[PDB]
Amino acid sequence: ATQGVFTLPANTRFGVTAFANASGTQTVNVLVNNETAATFSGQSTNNAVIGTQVLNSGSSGKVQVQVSVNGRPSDLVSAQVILTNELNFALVGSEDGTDNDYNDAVVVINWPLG
Amino acid sequence: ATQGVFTLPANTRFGVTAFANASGTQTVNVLVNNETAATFSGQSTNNAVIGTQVLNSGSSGKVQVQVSVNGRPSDLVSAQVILTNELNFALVGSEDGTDNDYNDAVVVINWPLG
Amino acid sequence: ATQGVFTLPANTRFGVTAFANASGTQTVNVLVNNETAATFSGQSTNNAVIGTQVLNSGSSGKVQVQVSVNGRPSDLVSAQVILTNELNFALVGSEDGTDNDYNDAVVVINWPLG
Amino acid sequence: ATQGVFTLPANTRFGVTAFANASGTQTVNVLVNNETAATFSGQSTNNAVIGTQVLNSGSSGKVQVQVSVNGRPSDLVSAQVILTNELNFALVGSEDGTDNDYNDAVVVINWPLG
Ligand SMILES: CO[C@@H]1O[C@@H](C)[C@@H](O)[C@@H](O)[C@@H]1O
Ligand SMILES: CO[C@@H]1O[C@@H](C)[C@@H](O)[C@@H](O)[C@@H]1O
Ligand SMILES: CO[C@@H]1O[C@@H](C)[C@@H](O)[C@@H](O)[C@@H]1O
Ligand SMILES: C[C@@H]1O[C@@H](O)[C@@H](O)[C@H](O)[C@@H]1O
Ligand SMILES: [Ca+2]
Ligand SMILES: [Ca+2]
Ligand SMILES: [Ca+2]
Ligand SMILES: [Ca+2]
Ligand SMILES: [Ca+2]
Ligand SMILES: [Ca+2]
Ligand SMILES: [Ca+2]
Ligand SMILES: [Ca+2]
Repeated sequence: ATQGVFTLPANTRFGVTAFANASGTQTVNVLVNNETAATFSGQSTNNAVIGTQVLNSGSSGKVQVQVSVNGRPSDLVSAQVILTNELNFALVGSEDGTDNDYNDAVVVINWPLG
Repeated sequence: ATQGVFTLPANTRFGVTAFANASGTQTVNVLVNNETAATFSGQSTNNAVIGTQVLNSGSSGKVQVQVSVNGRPSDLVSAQVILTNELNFALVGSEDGTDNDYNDAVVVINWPLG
Repeated sequence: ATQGVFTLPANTRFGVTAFANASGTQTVNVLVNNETAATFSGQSTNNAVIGTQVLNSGSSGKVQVQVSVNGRPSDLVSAQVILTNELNFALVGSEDGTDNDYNDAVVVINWPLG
Repeated sequence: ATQGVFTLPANTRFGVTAFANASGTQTVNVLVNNETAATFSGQSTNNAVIGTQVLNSGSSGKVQVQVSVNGRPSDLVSAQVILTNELNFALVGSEDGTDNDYNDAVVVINWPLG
């Protein structure tokens, strides 16, 4: 099934944070309404925060995470969890290889902020 | 119910990252086997990362997050989610005041790394 | 934090299903817009499905789960998970005693249906 | 990503319950250590319970859920959620058609019991 695609409340600020855990350079692209809004790149096998940014969900609320390693798309997993009916996390894992740890790039989206 | 307490696989490296969304300084303590292993503090109303670190779960695997603001422990909410039976997230939200947004300090624990 | 309260899409059918795992008779009450819409009850230490029902979330979409044992309110834990941005589960555990297994009555809410 | 595969604690009872929301008969197979341990069949567009059972996770703790409709394997989505470090839910959705509602057979696994 489609993964790494979330519908947020419209015109709402959210945080997006990417972590790396692989030998190869991870490229994370965050798209809002089908247009790239942040990009982070880096290599780490120690969960380096390769980028964090505050974005606005815009008119559509559509947020999509894509991950690649030197041009090759990684396979994604994702889900959303809501705590106390108020606190939202959208979670992405990605796999660039064969070991299926799905941690090669890890992306966490959180809202609301402030 | 108890919140902010997670059993990790023993002797496993994990990532812990905290964000702030509140007027007051957040202090985040991360305990491993009931001893403080990391402490983060900072202030942001824009989801700033107030700390990130890699720790080991130790012999017991017992990890606990506690949050203090303005001299008092915040009310916690938490859950653990596992994606594709491989990728683990331990998620914590906290409330230091009256509005119940639960985002005042947000803590993300992830494993495995590497 | 408040637990057992979920905001569902307005005017939308959902399934609610309750399981029992305790020596005492569980009573599960499902409130829609602050009014009892369903009540399930039974006694099992083997996950008996003490009730299942389809309800409509109504104009507000507010849904609350309350559990009691021998006329005493059980402590609740809850969260909502969303799969592939489309499939929703609202999850409730409850504790009636001292062992903190939180499985004494378990309630699963699922939408959409059809 | 592989979906509908869960590692449970070894030799532990768990509940498995399946619901149907589709025009076609859903067949749900539950495998423990790669051997079929339960099979549920049924048809409903109203979230009817097509089966419920308690099974033992065995020496491996490997549990896999498979869903088919008239012999055709359904695409799965899944996750595991743990509340208060105690109560576990393994959640599965499936899609047999083109509408991607992923509720055609919904499977809920829960543990511990008792
Ligand atoms: C070559 O494999 C890549 O790098 C390794 C060090 C591991 O992080 C593995 O998960 C990843 O897919
Ligand atoms: C008396 O304690 C109650 O019954 C027992 C059989 C257990 O299921 C326990 O979790 C429950 O709280
Ligand atoms: C033919 O399509 C199947 O039956 C319909 C009644 C819907 O439940 C749909 O989601 C399902 O895939
Ligand atoms: C700016 C405000 O600061 C504190 O009062 C928080 O509890 C609120 O949620 C908000 O972040
Ligand atoms: Ca990998
Ligand atoms: Ca890796
Ligand atoms: Ca607050
Ligand atoms: Ca706040
Ligand atoms: Ca109990
Ligand atoms: Ca019990
Ligand atoms: Ca369908
Ligand atoms: Ca359907």
